[PDB]
Amino acid sequence: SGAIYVGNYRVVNRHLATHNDWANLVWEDSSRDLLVSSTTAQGCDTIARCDCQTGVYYCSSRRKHYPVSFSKPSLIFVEASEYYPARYQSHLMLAVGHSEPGDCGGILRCQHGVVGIVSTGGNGLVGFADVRDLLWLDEE
Ligand SMILES: CSc1cscc1CC(=O)N1CC(C(N)=O)C1
Ligand SMILES: [Zn+2]
Repeated sequence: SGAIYVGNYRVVNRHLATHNDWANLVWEDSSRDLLVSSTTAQGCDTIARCDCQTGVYYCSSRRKHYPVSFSKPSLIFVEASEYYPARYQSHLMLAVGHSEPGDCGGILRCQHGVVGIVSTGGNGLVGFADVRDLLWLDEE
């Protein structure tokens, strides 16, 4: 589990969105595994606006933050989990790192701010849904 809190937005994995998220929906995209809902309180996270390929992510199944090198956001075919079939997920970045299903939620960050959240993985992989192209998260 986990979310990004920027401005009056809450960014979560679409497959972990709650009823309150769907009832206060701003935007969702199943191909990216992302959903954004509105919040009453302002958040403290800042979104990175950069092309970093190195950063650090949080792994809840190890209670640890790991430094990683990650690929550029791309269209990557994903093994069908409990929420999606085998499929192509867009705007996904891969890195070598431990992950288990509950880890969806964990932030990947660089020196500029939040880069994305954990979304897919396995066998020492972990995939992050990028958010750096969602410029509207910084306004309104
Ligand atoms: C970090 S996800 C992961 C680590 S080991 C196996 C998995 C894969 C998994 O169970 N999925 C991916 C997620 C989705 N986006 O639907 C649900
Ligand atoms: Zn950066």
